[PDB]
Amino acid sequence: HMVLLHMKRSELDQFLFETTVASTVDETTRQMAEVHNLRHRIERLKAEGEELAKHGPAKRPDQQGIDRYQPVEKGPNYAEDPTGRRTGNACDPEVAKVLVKTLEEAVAVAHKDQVAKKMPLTIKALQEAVDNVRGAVMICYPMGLPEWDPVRLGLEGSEDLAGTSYAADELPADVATLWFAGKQMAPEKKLSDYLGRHTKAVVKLQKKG
Amino acid sequence: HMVLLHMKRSELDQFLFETTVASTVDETTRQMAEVHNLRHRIERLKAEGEELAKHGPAKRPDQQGIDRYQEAPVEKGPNYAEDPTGRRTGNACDPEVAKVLVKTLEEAVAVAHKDQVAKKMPLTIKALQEAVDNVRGAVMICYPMGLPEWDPVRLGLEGSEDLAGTSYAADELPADVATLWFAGKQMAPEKKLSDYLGRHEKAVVKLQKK
Amino acid sequence: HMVLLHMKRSELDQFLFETTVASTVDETTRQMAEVHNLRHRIERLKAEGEELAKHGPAKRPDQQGIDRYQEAPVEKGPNYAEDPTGRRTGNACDPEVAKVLVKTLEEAVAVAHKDQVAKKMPLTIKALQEAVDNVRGAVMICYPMGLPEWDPVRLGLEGSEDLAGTSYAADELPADVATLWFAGKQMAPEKKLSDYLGRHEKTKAVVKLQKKGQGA
Amino acid sequence: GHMVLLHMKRSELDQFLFETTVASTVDETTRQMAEVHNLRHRIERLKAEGEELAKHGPAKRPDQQGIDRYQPVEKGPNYAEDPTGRRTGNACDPEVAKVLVKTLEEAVAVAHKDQVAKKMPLTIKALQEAVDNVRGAVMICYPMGLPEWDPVRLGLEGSEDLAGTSYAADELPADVATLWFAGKQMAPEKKLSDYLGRHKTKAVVKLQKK
Repeated sequence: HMVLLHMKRSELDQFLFETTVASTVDETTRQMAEVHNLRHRIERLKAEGEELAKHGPAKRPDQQGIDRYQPVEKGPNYAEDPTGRRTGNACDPEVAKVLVKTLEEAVAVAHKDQVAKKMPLTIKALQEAVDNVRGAVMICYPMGLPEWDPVRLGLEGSEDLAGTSYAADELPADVATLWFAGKQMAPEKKLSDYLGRHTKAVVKLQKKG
Repeated sequence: HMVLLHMKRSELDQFLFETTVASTVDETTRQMAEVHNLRHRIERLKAEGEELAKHGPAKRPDQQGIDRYQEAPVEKGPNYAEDPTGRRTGNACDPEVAKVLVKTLEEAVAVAHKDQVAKKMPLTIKALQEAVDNVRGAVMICYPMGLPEWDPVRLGLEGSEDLAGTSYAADELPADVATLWFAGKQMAPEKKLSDYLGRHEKAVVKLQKK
Repeated sequence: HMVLLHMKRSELDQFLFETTVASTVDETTRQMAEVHNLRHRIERLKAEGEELAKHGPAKRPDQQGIDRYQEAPVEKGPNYAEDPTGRRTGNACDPEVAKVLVKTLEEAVAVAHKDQVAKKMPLTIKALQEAVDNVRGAVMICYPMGLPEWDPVRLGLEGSEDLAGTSYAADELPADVATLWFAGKQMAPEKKLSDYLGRHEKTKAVVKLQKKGQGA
Repeated sequence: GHMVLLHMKRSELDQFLFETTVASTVDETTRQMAEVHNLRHRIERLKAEGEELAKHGPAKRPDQQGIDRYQPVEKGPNYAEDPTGRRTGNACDPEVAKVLVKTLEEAVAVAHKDQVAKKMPLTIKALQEAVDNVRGAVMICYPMGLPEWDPVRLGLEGSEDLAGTSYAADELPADVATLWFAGKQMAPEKKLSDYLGRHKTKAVVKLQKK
């Protein structure tokens, strides 16, 4: 039948996942890595999405700097970014509360607290939460965001996490491995070959590097 | 539109409940009284079930007394453990199957605990009733003969306790006299929740009885 | 000990009910009367619920008439579908949520169905009442404003229908006039079921609900 | 999040409706629909075999088949000689058999092609629920259980061999299932919207094997 897997990397990096106990390690590793990467995308969307809500679109990374120490185009809802990373020309505050709400919902869908609530995560639920944030983003900035905006990159899965503290979080499908009781399950074998056809199992995602 | 109600009587006597803001006050009050009564059934079920797990079935209420000071010789089974309160016979199940009962009681308490409010988890009648059914199932594995009609665990499992004259009667809120209170005033049963909370706004409320 | 009672009025009007043989006839008769009346409420709820599903809320009974020739102006909503009988407004819920209502109505019929006897499944008051509660919930999902006071679906969910003067009055067995018969004789309400059926018999017992003032 | 109604049509007897979000990949839709398809055909096989089990009891071991007359046989209380010689004849009591017979009809009805005309989409969960109900009826009527080779037991467990049978073409393992629309194969990596639009839509499709 089915097995309930508990991917636990840390007390904040963990989720539950349900699948066929007859499925390959290879297929399970890829599905859970896609879930894992979606969770951490959602965490980053919330930090950047809230900055977008306060201060509008990102400046291009080579053009950062705090506005006062520079001619500036000030729109109706202008709010100077103290970090100099966004233009300051935020959306109207009434639609901004909608954007903040879809971000809070998305984080809740993927939060570690879901493990206590015995709720397994799926790729489709995480992708659906990301799609709602995209919809809110299009309401507040119907023009769309620039190509370099971390919010846009997060919604598209196109961020480059190289050189950040977040690179270790990312587990690309081609190097993701799955470990149980401190040993690597071989991708070719079936989950039953390690766990039997008979309750929850703690496992851990890792990357070859 | 949905409303999240926070029934708060005290820091341990509280829960969340979700319903349509268009529902009548009366039907919400009845539904929440049933949720409330199940919570207190489960708390009593936990204290009594743990006594059942350690000491076996209840003595009939008129025949209580500690086994050693009884003129008659107590018929001691394999897992006999003298109840120091003299309320149960002492003839408990095997201690390893007893862990099944103890565990289902702990789960029932968890389903209904005040801790679920912090976890933002609303309670439902079916979830609380289902936890009681699991305790029933554990009881039938630990005592396959069943319990006597007077055993508080059986009565709790059945909804047949008589709490009159006890400290537990103030906990019980029968559907026909339960009331619902908001911002320190009693909501009228005829009205809809919307008449007090808006069509699209959480609301702290309080169950009381007439 | 327990007894399995087989209430059989007809091949469509029949159900199983299980109780302690030490129970009085009177209390068993009332319990079975509530089961019986719920079964027939559910059958009526299904006919009216599907009409509610297709055509929205009931017109007030004094203002019925087919929409096309109403003279009074008809408010056509997104899901307007003229009721060919002129009994409902036509303003149905969205059809994709309508299938939720239709499904709980079919589920209700299945809980109370005659087929439950062949499956050796006894009905209980609480299971049938729960099926009614589910149709209520689907109803409030499809019509969040609620139904008017006169809508037969609403009257069915509330158990407040008036069957006087209708074809359904012979079906209804109010608890205070319900009687219970076994082997062609009326059981006395004061007696225990065991007084007629024994303290232990492996066979079920066929009985029949009737109302005061009938034979067999 | 828009929804699409899919109509899988392989023939006028092999067809069902299926609902999902049009943003879903072809691959996951192909996989979920293959499971619906295989469950549909399991239930049809369970009905033919379950009804033989209802009339004639458990299957003889496949190498030991033969009509009882052409042999000395142990005749039980409800013995009814299987004219095909495939089952022992020692069926349960015929009125308890009605539990099985009615449950099989319900399961067949859940999955029947007629549900397409009734605009009713099938789900994996409803079809597995019907199978579980057949499991329950089976064990009310044969509490001793069925032998390992009984096709009813194999149908309930999903462990049949359809290789070399009329049913082999019916089986669509998820790993080789393809999905076809307007006479062409949809690419698994793509989204359903890429073929059917992102805006409330119905599409006839077809499951096939590589």
